[PDB]
Amino acid sequence: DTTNYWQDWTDGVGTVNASNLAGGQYSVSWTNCGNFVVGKGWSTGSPSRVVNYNAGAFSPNGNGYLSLYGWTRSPLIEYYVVDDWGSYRPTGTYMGTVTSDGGTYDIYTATRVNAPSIDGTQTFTQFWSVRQSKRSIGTNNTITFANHVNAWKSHGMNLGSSWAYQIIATEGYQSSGYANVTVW
Repeated sequence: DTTNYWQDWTDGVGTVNASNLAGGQYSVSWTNCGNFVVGKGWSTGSPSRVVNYNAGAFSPNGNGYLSLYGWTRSPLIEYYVVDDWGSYRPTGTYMGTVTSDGGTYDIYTATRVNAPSIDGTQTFTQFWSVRQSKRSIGTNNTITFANHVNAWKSHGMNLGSSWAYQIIATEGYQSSGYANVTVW
């Protein structure tokens, strides 16, 4: 189940240089970005996928995230399993916790109103698992996504029936930084 998909999306604000390197590896350098989502993974997500990564570097100067990230449709859901962040730890409405792969994660919901999405301007829902402390960087890290899917289900956070991409994403917001990550 090695990676099959490369994502290099930016809103075109500031400079985001993303490199599609061999296999599951990518890098990104950014200066004064708006928003971007870069990473590697799978063009069709699975609720049972076991994802592995090693972030050789993850050094946001300000707001960036390193997450398992993807979308469903029917309904439209943007989801995150956040292992590392910079200056800002993302939150929403608290639902409970899930303990997986050595971490305890807070579970949040949020609504995004007429906001940017995979289908342009849409009102959609976010499902979050946010680690309570930053995960180690430069280590081989597993995200057992079924644990998060099943924890989310227990709070009525059911994913949509149509799966879009599923990646280990570096995301920045009004920040600068560097990352270098290998996914498998």
